[PDB]
Amino acid sequence: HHHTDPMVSKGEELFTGVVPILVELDGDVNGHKFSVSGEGEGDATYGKLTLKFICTTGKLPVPWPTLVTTLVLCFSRYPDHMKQHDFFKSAMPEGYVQERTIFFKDDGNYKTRAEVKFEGDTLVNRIELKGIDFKEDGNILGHKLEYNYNSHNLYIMADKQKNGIKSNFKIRHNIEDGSVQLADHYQQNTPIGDGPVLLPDNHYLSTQSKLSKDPNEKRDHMVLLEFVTAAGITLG
Repeated sequence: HHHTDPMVSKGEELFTGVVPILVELDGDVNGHKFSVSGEGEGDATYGKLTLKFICTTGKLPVPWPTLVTTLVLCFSRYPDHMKQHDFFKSAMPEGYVQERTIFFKDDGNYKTRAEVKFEGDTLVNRIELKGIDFKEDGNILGHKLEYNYNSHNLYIMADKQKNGIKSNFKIRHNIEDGSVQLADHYQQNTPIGDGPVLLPDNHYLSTQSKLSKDPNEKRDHMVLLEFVTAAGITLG
């Protein structure tokens, strides 16, 4: 948190120690309305997130794995030599908008808009999700995805004209028959505040996600362990 750049110091300062997280999603997929509420904690020092999500409207009409990317990259571990490149922390506490279109190959798309900001000491992720053009027989509304996730690298590019970042990446979801469902993500992030942000050189976030269940939980839910580390700029 002792850094030579006071702009870095201000961001690092806010993410020193364990930060409580609240997640709120309102969704509509092919006219199925649903809400998700999430709580847990982030430790940017280790790039570690632990979250439990509950569907507060009853049964989730889509498989949990499809919402992992939607349901907080400000908890990524940036190596010391890369902290000038951390757009996500530099946007805080006023926060950032995260907008995505997710194309499910041979199926529907998700459109998502999220505000990620601090309410007091709490980091909040407030999401609107719209899904259209899904098949009723398909892998998503048909619940044919396995309850698991895989290692994945995001490439991060600056958008100088938007004072933000953009990324374009593929998620592979395991289908129960051994096949895969591809999900093409398009992502843009823009600051909420008017102050300056750090615009990064091209680099990547390495992600690792583990899904589990709370054996005592009767509500429809997901437990999520994520590790996210930045890489791809060398020190020497």
